[PDB]
Amino acid sequence: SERAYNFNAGPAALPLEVLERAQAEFVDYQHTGMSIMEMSHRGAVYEAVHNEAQARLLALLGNPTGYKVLFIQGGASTQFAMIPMNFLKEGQTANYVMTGSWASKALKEAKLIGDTHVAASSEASNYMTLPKLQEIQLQDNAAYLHLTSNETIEGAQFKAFPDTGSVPLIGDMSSDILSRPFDLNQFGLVYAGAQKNLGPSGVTVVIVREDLVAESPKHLPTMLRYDTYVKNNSLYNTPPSFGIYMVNEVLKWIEERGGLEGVQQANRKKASLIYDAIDQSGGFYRGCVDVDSRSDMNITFRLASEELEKEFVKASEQEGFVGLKGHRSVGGLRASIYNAVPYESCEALVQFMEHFKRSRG
Amino acid sequence: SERAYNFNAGPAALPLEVLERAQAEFVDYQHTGMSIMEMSHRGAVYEAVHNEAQARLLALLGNPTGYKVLFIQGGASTQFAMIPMNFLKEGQTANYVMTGSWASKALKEAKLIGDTHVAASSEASNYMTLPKLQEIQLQDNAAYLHLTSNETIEGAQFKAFPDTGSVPLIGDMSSDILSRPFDLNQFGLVYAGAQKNLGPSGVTVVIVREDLVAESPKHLPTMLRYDTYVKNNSLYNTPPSFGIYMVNEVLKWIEERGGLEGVQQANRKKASLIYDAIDQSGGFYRGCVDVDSRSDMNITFRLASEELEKEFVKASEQEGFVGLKGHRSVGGLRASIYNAVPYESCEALVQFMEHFKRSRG
Ligand SMILES: *Cc1c(COP(=O)(O)O)cnc(C)c1O
Ligand SMILES: *Cc1c(COP(=O)(O)O)cnc(C)c1O
Repeated sequence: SERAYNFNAGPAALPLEVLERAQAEFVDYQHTGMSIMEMSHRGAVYEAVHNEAQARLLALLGNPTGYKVLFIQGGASTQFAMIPMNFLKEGQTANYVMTGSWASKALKEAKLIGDTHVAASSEASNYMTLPKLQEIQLQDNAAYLHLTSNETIEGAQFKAFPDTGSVPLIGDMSSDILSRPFDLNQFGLVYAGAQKNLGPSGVTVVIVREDLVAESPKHLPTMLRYDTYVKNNSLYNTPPSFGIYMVNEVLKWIEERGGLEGVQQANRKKASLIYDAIDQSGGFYRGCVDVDSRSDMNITFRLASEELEKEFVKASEQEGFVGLKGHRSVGGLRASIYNAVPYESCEALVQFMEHFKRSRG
Repeated sequence: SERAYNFNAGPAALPLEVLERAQAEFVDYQHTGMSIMEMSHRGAVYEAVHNEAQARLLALLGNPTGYKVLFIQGGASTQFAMIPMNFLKEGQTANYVMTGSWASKALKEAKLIGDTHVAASSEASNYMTLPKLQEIQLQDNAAYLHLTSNETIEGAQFKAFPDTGSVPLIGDMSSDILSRPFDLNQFGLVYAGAQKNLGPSGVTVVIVREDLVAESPKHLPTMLRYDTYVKNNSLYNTPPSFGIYMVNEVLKWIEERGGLEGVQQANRKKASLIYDAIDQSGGFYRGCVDVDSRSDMNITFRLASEELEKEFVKASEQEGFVGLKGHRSVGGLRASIYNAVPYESCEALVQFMEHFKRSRG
């Protein structure tokens, strides 16, 4: 019954209220004598949940029109392949903004499908300085422009997105979707593994401009065509029904929290406390990206040595913290502070950080 | 009680004991102060569950060696493409045993990838008579022989599998995996969406002979290569962690029910009760498949007219039954009686069949 101070990066914290709600009806959903997990995906009870989740997500975004919410299995990683498979034609280039680890994974899959183009890159800065929007330049034969809204491993995040005109803009928002208002109409496609900022694992949310996916390439595996999901409302085959049920519950909670403006305000407050702890640390803590590139979802920082960082992690685990060790490719520390991470976890972290600084520095 | 008499064909019943166990630790798993849904897929707690599920599955099968249990998203429908993508090379032919609706789906997908051959077919019997194993004719260039162990829509099920020599045998066991002992060594690969007989929707279990997937075709998207899953223990990206946790719980329950021999005996007793009710009804109820093809997982039967079937299903719903109308492509009725469907549901069904009959025909 004490809750861990959970800073896991993915899967990650869920709202305690959502866990309590789901637990209470886990065996018997609405006196039907079945769990939601045991019901037909083509029955009216599940279909209501499946359709409600889509409607609530669009409503959180201000009810843009012309977009379909799809639920696809396979994680954001499968979208790295499915996007160029569906949109990259011979003679075109899949254009990427290269901001760090997840942009790199995305470009990797596109290179297997066709020609690609790096439209902008922060590699020269070791991904610490995001490209300004002015630096993004598309090749003329661009099929699309793909960016990563929040680079979960490096701790960098775009505050705004480019206008790409008639080229579809595609965003991997896995680690920041529904953390903040954005205008969906800038995008032809946004996607997110649900387990980062929504919390359930096994479902990827893909929100796509219907006009972009009316006819998918006919040589593709059925399950890798977007029109399979559009034409069948993500029910062509059995969906991840418990995951979608849990997404529905999380969307209700976001609405209760004041929608995207409310969670944004709450997350800015959380992030501000922790960045202030780094920025007022006497050099004991240092951030891992430039101030103007800082993420409000994944705060990355370093100590003077790897040995100190190991010590910090170990001590933090003894005090109830989970997940603060940075991803292994980059080291350091990473405090993931997705919507459902409570401010009290962040206050505890800053207190811990003050103690460790005082005793080890 | 209050449990519905759940004959849904997929997603389908879970054991009540599994649902209660999962519910009880849904908010706080083993005093970690997190739900299993909030933990890292690379943390030792989840990794233990992930690895335990594989070990328990293999132990239920008698601990065959040289096989890897993989957890892949996308359902059995994604395996319809992933199998030929990985094993169908130029100059080879993917051979299919064509037994009905799900074999047909599998073959259709393979044709998108490469050359195919129908090695046997029960089309002339409208898939009501399984092909005898001696009817299977491969050509020398066969990449594999794929069969469907249980044809979920038609109600037909193989009791025994062919020896295919050096050609790998692949089985879609979505609707009967772990309902019965079988010798895994006959197979190169077996797969199943978990949602019929292993747990909830959103994980596909793929059990593959390691030597068949040592080197997957390197032109494939990373997520569509089996060696991605083998090399990374199905943790290359975020797995369907709650679904795998639930599969682990179901595997525990199968062992507690006496393992595969125990669930086989239970399911034969369920199936025998319902086949007897059909057979003994003086034609009021009529089994669809020929007797030697009868499935113990999905029992398909007809009344005199579809309107009458509709009446039967509607009458069954006020008695707590769900799921009995047959798939729309074949009509009739279908009692899906996977491992977790209790005998008590089947007894209730047979009593209902008698009461329905009595007022009518
Ligand atoms: C975690 C993550 C991914 C990978 O998601 P999976 O569901 O594990 O495939 C993709 N992009 C970003 C930005 C991520 O944080
Ligand atoms: C349900 C079923 C499938 C399809 O499974 P999905 O997970 O929905 O893709 C495939 N094969 C058989 C035998 C089935 O019963």
